[PDB]
Amino acid sequence: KVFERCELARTLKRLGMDGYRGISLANWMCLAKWESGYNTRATNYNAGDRSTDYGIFQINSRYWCNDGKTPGAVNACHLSCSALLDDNIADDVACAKRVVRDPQGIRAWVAWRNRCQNRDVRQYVQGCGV
Repeated sequence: KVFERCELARTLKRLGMDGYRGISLANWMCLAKWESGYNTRATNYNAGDRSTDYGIFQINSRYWCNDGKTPGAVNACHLSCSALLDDNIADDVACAKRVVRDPQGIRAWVAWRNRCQNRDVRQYVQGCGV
């Protein structure tokens, strides 16, 4: 599914993302926009290291979910990577929450540093009623 901006905003709020490990909702919105364009079925193969990023938050198979074909991988979220390609993001959110629990936090995603860090991210949630 491709979420509309305000629709995702309200969904992440309800799921408890606003201020999770000090991350504002506008930040999570900035991340999903640059990672998948708010698309839950997005997948990106990294030819470079043989891993794949899955879902709205583009969660990598090397550390967070199991896809079986990623060499030397771990499955920190305890999920089949397949679980992150459904229209529901309850699983994506529980895993993203796990990712940010490591020291790196949201910096774990380079796009966040390139596209969201130290920027006015309010645009992502303006007028959504969150």
